[PDB]
Amino acid sequence: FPNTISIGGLFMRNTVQEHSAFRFAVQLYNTNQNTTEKPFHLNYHVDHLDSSNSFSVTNAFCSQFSRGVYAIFGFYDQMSMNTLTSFCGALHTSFVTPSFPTDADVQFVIQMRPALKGAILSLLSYYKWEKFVYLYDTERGFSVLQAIMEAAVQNNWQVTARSVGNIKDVQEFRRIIEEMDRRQEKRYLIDCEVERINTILEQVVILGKHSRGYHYMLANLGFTDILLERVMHGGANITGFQIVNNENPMVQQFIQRWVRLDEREFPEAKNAPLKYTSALTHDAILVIAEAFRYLRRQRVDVSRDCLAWSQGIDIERALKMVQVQGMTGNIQFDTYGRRTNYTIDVYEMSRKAGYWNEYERFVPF
Amino acid sequence: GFPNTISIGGLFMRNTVQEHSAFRFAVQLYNTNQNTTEKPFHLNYHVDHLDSSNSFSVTNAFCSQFSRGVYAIFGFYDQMSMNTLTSFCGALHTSFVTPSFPTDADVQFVIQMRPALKGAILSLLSYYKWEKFVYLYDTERGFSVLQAIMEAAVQNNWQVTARSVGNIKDVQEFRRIIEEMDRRQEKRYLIDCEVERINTILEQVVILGKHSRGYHYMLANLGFTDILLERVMHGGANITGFQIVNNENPMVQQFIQRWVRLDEREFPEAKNAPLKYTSALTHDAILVIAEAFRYLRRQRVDVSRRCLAAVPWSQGIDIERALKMVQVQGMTGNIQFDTYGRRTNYTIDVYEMKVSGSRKAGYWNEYERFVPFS
Ligand SMILES: *[C@@H]1O[C@H](CO)[C@@H](O)[C@H](O)[C@H]1NC(C)=O
Ligand SMILES: *[C@@H]1O[C@H](CO)[C@@H](O)[C@H](O)[C@H]1NC(C)=O
Ligand SMILES: *[C@@H]1O[C@H](CO)[C@@H](O)[C@H](O)[C@H]1NC(C)=O
Ligand SMILES: *[C@@H]1O[C@H](CO)[C@@H](O)[C@H](O)[C@H]1NC(C)=O
Ligand SMILES: *[C@@H]1O[C@H](CO)[C@@H](O)[C@H](O)[C@H]1NC(C)=O
Repeated sequence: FPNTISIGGLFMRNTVQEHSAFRFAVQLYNTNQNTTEKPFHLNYHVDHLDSSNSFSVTNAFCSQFSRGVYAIFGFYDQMSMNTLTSFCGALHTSFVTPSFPTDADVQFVIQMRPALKGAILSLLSYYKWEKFVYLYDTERGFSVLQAIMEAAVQNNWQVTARSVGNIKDVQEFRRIIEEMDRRQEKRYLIDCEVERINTILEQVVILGKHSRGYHYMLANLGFTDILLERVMHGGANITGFQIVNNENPMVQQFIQRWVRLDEREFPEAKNAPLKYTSALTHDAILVIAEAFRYLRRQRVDVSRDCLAWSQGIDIERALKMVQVQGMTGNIQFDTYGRRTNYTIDVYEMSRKAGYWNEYERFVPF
Repeated sequence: GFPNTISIGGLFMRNTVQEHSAFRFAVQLYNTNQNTTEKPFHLNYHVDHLDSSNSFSVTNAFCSQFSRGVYAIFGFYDQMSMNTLTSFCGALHTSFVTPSFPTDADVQFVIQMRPALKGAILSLLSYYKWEKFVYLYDTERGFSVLQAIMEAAVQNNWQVTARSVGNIKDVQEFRRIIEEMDRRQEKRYLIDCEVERINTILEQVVILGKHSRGYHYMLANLGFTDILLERVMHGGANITGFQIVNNENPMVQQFIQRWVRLDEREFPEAKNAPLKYTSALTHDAILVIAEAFRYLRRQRVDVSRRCLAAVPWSQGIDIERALKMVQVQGMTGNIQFDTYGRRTNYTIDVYEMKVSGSRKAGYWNEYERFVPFS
């Protein structure tokens, strides 16, 4: 079993904090002196990439592949997802990611972020929504949209859906909101990226739709990065979802060290709030370390030019069989690398209103 | 000066045998014209077959064409390869000309030969005054139709029971969905699936029995002529279909007359299967490419030259523009493009089969919307 396990790191635009979290989590692993928790050194090589270009994506993947890595941690968007994950799959290198999960049956991808659709549909039912507005972008795929369409008639949901991910002129958001008001819509499900959600909620406040009698359900696990204070102060209801629990001691002990890091070596640790994707980045290193510790205890042989490895299968299986407690709670996977047996906490405005899991569905406090 | 030979790439996938025959045949038809105004340069190609839509296969095939030096690439993508392939083309300013499913997305360097279907579907749903209906779909052609239905449903009073069926392996699951839909009193189905999948669904309709008379199946796929619907039609179903090839069009007739006489060994699938609309689009792709390059020559445009360093080719933008500005008459009717390489000013013909008989019911275009024949 090698003394050093090397992993790749594939970072994109807008992942600076996660890159700091990645370096910090690797440091936390390596500086443990308990040699049962640290029986090998963890090394990485980072590449930064532009997703919109196959050349940059393929180049970064190939740079890691030729270097010899036992797994790749990284990020994708809609443009790069298939490129990156299909490369990993073809070469049997496991990709561990905090990026949006897929519905698709895919191999060699460990999807750290749990699916949100179940929790959304349970809360729509719990609140007895019938008429509602569905504002969405497609940057996290179509899983939520499809689940709503499958269930709508059977739940009597009358969904006015508006695709908003291509809107550049904020006046277009304003006209949609105005149109929805003339149809007496009070309830909005917003399935967008955090930055987009913030833009939409500012338009809500500008138009005065942030009073009592309106309800915004924000379908994004990035709840703590949403600027919703101004909406809350007007009296409208807000519902949100999180997978990081501030009362979890692992979260508390990470945060206490994290906020004290040097801003020069760890940008965005000290000023910016911790993104849930940075928590998932920490949790990715936990999963990788556990899998490789498992392989070593079982005496599995891990061994080790991209365009011109059956130890890959063993690594993938070891990754998917982990059961660990992380900043994002209980971490386990199914055979497609999807989180299973996870919990989503549900927030109302600023308190925790209940929780959601796959077996109990939504349980209100 | 303008080169005596223009070379294009060809990127072919699994299950594109007929289209590959149509590509070679259309290149032959271009090259064997003796009128030197219609043929001022030789058209050459280099073909790669993509053993998979995984990135390894796709990157190798793209890089092989790029190093060969091609002035444009004709080819195919699926959901797995679309972004990989089109982004490679886009980064190098090489235009990709394709009969594959179009996208909603604003992309550059992609000439999308296949017209969008969503407009015609929504017009026919309105024309028939459907309110309650079943939407059975797969995602192999993207989400454009699904999103358009969802955007319009409340304003049109559509009560749409959507079922995603593209992952079904066991045909009994199709039977269970139908039985579930019967519990909801459903008679009207919009089926937005690949042809093979549509044929499986309609076989289950026939095996069940009692799902023809009183039912209406709107088949949202331009591959109408490959759909096996005879047994459904004989039981009294209504069927609505869509096509972009008119067999009475003289360009189609003169192509077909030669096509069906080609040698089966050099041109597999020309004699033993009807012409797939994607094969017609493949022919039309070569028409578009020839016209664009004839135009570039007349304008004295510099077309000189043609992986993994990104350095776009300077001449690429001019080639793309020439491609997108064409206005030509093809097997798929009038061919024009918008700035994103989407077909514009195209016609979709609408077919109805009912127990009284079978006919062309009308046509659809963006400006006239749905026009019924008498
Ligand atoms: C806001 O929440 C309250 C209970 O907290 C609920 O009764 C009310 O209906 C909600 N508003 C809307 C528009 O649904
Ligand atoms: C789910 O997770 C809990 C830990 O929170 C564990 O005790 C339980 O056994 C797990 N259930 C499974 C694997 O089905
Ligand atoms: C050759 O084709 C051109 C372009 O359509 C046409 O205008 C011309 O009349 C043809 N010439 C002959 C000799 O047939
Ligand atoms: C079948 O077509 C006839 C018109 O020819 C129409 O009246 C009927 O509604 C259609 N059937 C269904 C189930 O829509
Ligand atoms: C649309 O196509 C027809 C031929 O089908 C052509 O006569 C007409 O000029 C075109 N219209 C536009 C707006 O380009």
